[PDB]
Amino acid sequence: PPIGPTRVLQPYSIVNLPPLIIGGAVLNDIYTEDPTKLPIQDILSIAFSKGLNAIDTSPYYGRSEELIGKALKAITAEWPRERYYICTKAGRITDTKFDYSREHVRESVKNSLRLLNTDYLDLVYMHDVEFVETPEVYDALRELRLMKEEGLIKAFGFSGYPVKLLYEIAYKCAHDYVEDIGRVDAILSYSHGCIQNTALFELYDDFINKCGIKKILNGSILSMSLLRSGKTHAFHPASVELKAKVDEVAQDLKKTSNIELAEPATRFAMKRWLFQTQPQKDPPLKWNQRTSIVLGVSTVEELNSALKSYADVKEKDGAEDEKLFEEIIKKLGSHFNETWPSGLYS
Amino acid sequence: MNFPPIGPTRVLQPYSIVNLPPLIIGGAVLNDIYTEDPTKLPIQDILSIAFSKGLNAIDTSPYYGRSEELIGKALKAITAEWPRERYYICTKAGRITDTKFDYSREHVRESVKNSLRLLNTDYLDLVYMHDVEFVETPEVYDALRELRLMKEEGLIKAFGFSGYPVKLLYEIAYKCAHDYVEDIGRVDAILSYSHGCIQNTALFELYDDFINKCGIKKILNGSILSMSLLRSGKTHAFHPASVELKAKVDEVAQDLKKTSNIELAEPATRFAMKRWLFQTQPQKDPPLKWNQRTSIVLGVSTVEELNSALKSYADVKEKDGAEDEKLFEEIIKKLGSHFNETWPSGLY
Amino acid sequence: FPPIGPTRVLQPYSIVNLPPLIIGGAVLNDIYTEDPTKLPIQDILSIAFSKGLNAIDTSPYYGRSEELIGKALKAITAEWPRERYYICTKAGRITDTKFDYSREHVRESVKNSLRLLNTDYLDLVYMHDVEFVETPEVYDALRELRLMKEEGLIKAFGFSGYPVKLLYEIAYKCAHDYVEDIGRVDAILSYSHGCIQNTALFELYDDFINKCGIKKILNGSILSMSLLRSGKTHAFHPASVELKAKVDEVAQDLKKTSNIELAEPATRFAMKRWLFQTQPQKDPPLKWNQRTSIVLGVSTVEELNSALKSYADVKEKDGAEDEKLFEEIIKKLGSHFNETWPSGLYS
Amino acid sequence: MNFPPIGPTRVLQPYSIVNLPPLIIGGAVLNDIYTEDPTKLPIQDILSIAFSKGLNAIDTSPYYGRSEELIGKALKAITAEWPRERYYICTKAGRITDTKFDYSREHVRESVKNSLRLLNTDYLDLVYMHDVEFVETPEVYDALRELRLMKEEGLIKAFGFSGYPVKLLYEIAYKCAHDYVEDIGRVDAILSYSHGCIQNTALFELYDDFINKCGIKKILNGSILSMSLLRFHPASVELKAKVDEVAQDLKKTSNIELAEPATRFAMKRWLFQTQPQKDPPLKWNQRTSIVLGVSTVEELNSALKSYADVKEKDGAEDEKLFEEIIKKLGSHFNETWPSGLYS
Repeated sequence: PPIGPTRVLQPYSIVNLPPLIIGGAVLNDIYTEDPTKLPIQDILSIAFSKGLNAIDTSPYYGRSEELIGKALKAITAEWPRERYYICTKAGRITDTKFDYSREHVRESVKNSLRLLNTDYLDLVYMHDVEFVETPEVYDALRELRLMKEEGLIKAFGFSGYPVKLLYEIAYKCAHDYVEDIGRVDAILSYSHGCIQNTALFELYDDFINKCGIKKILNGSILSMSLLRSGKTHAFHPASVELKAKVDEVAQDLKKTSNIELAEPATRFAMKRWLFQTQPQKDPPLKWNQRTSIVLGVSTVEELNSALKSYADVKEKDGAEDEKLFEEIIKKLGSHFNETWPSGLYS
Repeated sequence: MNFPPIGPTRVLQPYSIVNLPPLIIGGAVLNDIYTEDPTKLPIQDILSIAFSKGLNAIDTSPYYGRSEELIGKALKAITAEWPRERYYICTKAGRITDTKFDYSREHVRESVKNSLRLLNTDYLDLVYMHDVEFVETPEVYDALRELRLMKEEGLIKAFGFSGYPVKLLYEIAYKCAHDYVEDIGRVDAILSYSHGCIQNTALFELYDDFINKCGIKKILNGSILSMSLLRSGKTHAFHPASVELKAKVDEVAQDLKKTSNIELAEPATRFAMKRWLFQTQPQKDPPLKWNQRTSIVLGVSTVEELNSALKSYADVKEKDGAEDEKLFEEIIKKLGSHFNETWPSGLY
Repeated sequence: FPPIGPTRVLQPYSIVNLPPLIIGGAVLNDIYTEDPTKLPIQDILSIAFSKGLNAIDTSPYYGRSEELIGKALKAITAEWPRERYYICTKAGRITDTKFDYSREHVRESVKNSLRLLNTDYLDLVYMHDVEFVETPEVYDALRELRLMKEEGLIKAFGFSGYPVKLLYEIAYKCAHDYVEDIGRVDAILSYSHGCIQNTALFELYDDFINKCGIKKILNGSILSMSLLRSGKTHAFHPASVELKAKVDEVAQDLKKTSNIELAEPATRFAMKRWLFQTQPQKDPPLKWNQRTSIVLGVSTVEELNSALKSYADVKEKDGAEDEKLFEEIIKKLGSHFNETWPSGLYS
Repeated sequence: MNFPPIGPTRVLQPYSIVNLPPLIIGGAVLNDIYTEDPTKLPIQDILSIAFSKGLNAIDTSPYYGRSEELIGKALKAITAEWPRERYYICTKAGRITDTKFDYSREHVRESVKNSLRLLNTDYLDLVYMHDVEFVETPEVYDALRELRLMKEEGLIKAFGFSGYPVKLLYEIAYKCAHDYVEDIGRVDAILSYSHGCIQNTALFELYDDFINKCGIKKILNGSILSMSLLRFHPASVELKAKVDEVAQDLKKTSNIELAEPATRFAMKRWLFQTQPQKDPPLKWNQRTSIVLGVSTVEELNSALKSYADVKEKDGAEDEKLFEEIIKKLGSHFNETWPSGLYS
């Protein structure tokens, strides 16, 4: 079942990014090296046809931009540029390297425009803002704001892990820096909108109303594959005890119930974020268009599975779901809402 | 020279409608009410100084008589000194007279292209749907959809609407930001009037919900003297206020003109200026800091009134004002049951 | 998951080295080449081959299957030369109701198969669904396959179909009354009789091998044409309404009660009882009985991997909990366990 | 003087070693034992008539002394009337003397090459590993892997092994079909001897298991008179003495020659009764053959006459004589002797 329109709604608004956005990080070189995978142009074209007509990439994702850029040019006939959204980032070059100077932001965004084979991007985030001093974050945002007025980008924002730093940066943009920056169009938060950490859900009204944000994106709804049986996570930043409590709950759900943690943890992030951030009545729930979730889709399996949990959450009673949700959050008990360190911010 | 500029004498880059100056020249002084021979209103003089003093914004509407026509000429007459990129132009659409309202998307786009013609420019900074309480709300949303279009093409930089009942303004603004987020979205600005003065403060209390809940970028407060009702002067022209409130106000006018030799228009102006442009955000101590999300559209008809306005503004931003609060309260007590009294308007 | 077995054709040659899992080629048809989620045929064949599934089963009855697989095989000649894998196909069924077991047509059909599959020899040819023709015609068609085997056009011959007792009659007759002219068939393909809903094949295994002298037996439709599945996924299945209902009642029971998909324990039950428990075993790792194989479709890597996973589990995990579960499914099935449906002309 | 052929006088198509005829000419007679001067034996005359009566098969071994060469000379002599295609040739490998065996993979290949040379042909229908009980069982399986390849190569059409202890033969064949199904597979035929005869019937009670459990296609029964004891024998002295006592009274109390019931019993019980039977005429089970020892053309016609009596003549009075002979045979019935390394 298609989640939404397969075209960019007019009049244009970055609020119209679809409820599910392709996590374009997955389309890297390990992808083009796996004999099992479809050509990127095919996974992109199927996803688009189901209402996932938007991708999130970054220069930090290696050959993603070029690959996605490569694949985009081939589907021009069925999928011209005006049919989809393109989201990209600047500022994180490597796992350790950061340059937020204004010249680079223009360049990196310029480099992205050539690879993605477009003369405009829908959304550019400054990537992972907790890794730099905060005055450098504002000046970078001043650059993106000028790019937006130039018509090179339609919207600008930033991302990062610690959700209160995000609030402080967004707040100041809309207040103390309202001349130079103004409200940012969108923020991307991750691993704070999931069954083990809901701190994004509690801050949603403060982001929309007090920071004037137009659109909030929730990433890592499985917390970098932590909310998943079988230790799908290798070098997760979470503490050992968090990683072991999640492990515990996952096997205890595969053993007594044959339940894979990822499906109730997916439906929970889907339901609380995309629908319940606004008053609901009874199924069928109404999507809150100020929200989207970014998730990888590297197979048609992964895609129809996301499509099914979205449809399940949107259209089914889910009283049983709520009872399952309480138990998981209960079982995690102590480590619910536990965070880890990221960057220079405590 | 005289007074120093209250702000920049240019449109800040990057462009943002919130950079509309704290005070805006209001074009309704040129109407068929408020004078005859408005061709003899010194608009090209007020315009020349006000721009130099950082009031580089004008606000008008085709409803205000020959206003648009006469601003456009005065604007042309000053081009080499004040090129169009140096100031902001706000106009409106949808009201022809006082009983004939046309909110069709066809009339709106014709109205705007005609505004463009009379004001010698290819683009307008901000356009409102005019006095939304007279039209059925479904029409109001349909008219904002066309302004939303005009903004996306680049014919206008910003869009919004105006009207007397503030609670109806909130309902519409809210609907644009939630139910009609796809095809309308948050409006950039609203113009409220006779709700931000010494006789009616209801607008100040709604400030945070307008900005926060409805996502408005900029709120504009007009008729801070309530279409000259708050003038000590005397009785007033086509004013819908009841006899009582008229009779109460001008009683406080002819009171204030016996007891401390003071004209009601002075403290009323200072009152609106302070409560709206500054105290809508936290304020330590003077110098007070302007909340750039606010503006006042001023009824100025002679250069003397313009400089007087620059006066009351500097005094509110720098003075102590503890003595001003005293007189504010006495005015409001003398209003009493007539404080916050409204009159009907439109269909709402 | 790494390969089920060798990725070559063992020497000396023997039809009993057909791998434990064999690609069912029916689904490699039009509705495949058109599907955008589907890989190209040449790849899914290459991927399955490299995991030890280096055998394809197909049939002129399967539409364009033979042509499409035949092209796909030409494409991967460099990494997968003809000698690296097995080709099995069939003959004698042309449409869903038109059969032709005539010796002349049997030879036409096989020579067509070789053309379509870009090879000069086929590993195995069956006569398709023997129950639809008068038995005498079966043996005359088998004589022709025995001749094509003699002539080296095929490495092995046999027949396929649904009533397992008729399959036994036929194979026994070839090894006895017609020993001079036919002799033991190499192989038979049985289907819907080697699954959790019908084990009749499992019980006749030793008679087929010992009394009839068959060297290799194939079990297909281990989910009974997607009947052993929660999805009510069967197309136009011939099973009675009572059995269909009883199967789906169980399918929804296992979903509600234990969040179990019937097809997983059903697939594990088929693979363990057939590929392993047809010969003595000890504790895991279980030893595959090379006289057996299963024909399963694998049109996606997900299906391939799922298949590979169920094989690895049955082969190396304890399966004590499996056995308790298998018994629950079987008693839940009740009187519908081992129920058949009519097919062809046979009693 | 004639009697019809006992069966086809060509090689049936499709080819199958199950079509080895019910009686096969045993070339062990051309041995250095069993007659002095092998050149005397009228092998050309014996073969000429045998092929015409449908005994279109001969069995030999390098171990049989000059058997192969003289059989090879004789067959080249009749290649006009009998070309290679109309008859079957079987032979053996691995046994060189009464004590020397070479089951080495490379010798097995040399012996077959020599066999093909002597017998003047490019292929052989069947090759046996000879008398397996004398070599360590691992060596047997390796030699059969060689024969399995020579079969794939087309040098031979079928392969098996031979020997005395029948339960060892079951042991090897069962393993070839199960443990070693990948590089050997089921063997085509085995040849047993001295266990399918009036003094020993062990072969008859294993027939079903050889065919059904080992998947063997064809089983041959040799020395139905058990190396002419019933007419350097490894038989115990007591065993031969007891057979004489049974032969003496037979040659006196009824004036019957023990070899003639012993021969008909071996034919009936093996070529016919190994499948269900009823009223004559009897139906030869094609999974069986007997390898005869015939040294004159008379002997050949006598055996062919025995075949027809068992196949037709009632034989109620055959059964009575059979079961009296096993009665008279006493405790020695089913007795065996030692052979090689087995047990």
